[PDB]
Amino acid sequence: SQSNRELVVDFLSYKLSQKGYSASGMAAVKQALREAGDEFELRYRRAFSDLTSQLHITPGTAYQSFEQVVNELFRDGVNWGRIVAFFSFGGALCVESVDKKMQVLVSRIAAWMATYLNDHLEPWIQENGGWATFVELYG
Ligand SMILES: O=C(Nc1nc2ccccc2s1)c1cccc2c1CN(c1ccc(-c3cnn(Cc4ccncc4)c3)c(C(=O)O)n1)CC2
Repeated sequence: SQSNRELVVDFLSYKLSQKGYSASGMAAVKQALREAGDEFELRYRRAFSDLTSQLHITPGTAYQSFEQVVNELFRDGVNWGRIVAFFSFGGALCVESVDKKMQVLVSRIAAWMATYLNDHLEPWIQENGGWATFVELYG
């Protein structure tokens, strides 16, 4: 969806700027997701397997290789915290890509995240009250 594409670009731009990199609507959802991603990274991430160690992105990486790694994140179903983890993971892949002088990968990871949201997460998001419900719970 257009709104999910906008949330992805917003979150990735926020994370790249936060990590010392140049980063060239639904304001309440964007702010709640930016803050939840920060809280996820500070307080919950280290408990889980580091998914960046399973996906080494290069200009030869296919969407379906990213899809398989992200499927591990949702192995036991979807919840708001695992969706935040997903955005945080995309953020980390972007920062790594810019670090290794592979700027082309930032827009590819953004497209991959939008595809993954469309294919696997949007039905759950709608069923669970939409991004407006995410804001009531975590905003
Ligand atoms: O995420 C993973 N690895 C990553 N590596 C990197 C590397 C770089 C950057 C980012 C990442 S993420 C991972 C890997 C393998 C398996 C699994 C996970 C994540 N899991 C999670 C993730 C969050 C919650 C949860 C649920 N609620 N919360 C709290 C809340 C809610 C809203 N916002 C923030 C925190 C938190 C739960 C859970 O308990 O169900 N499980 C599910 C199983």
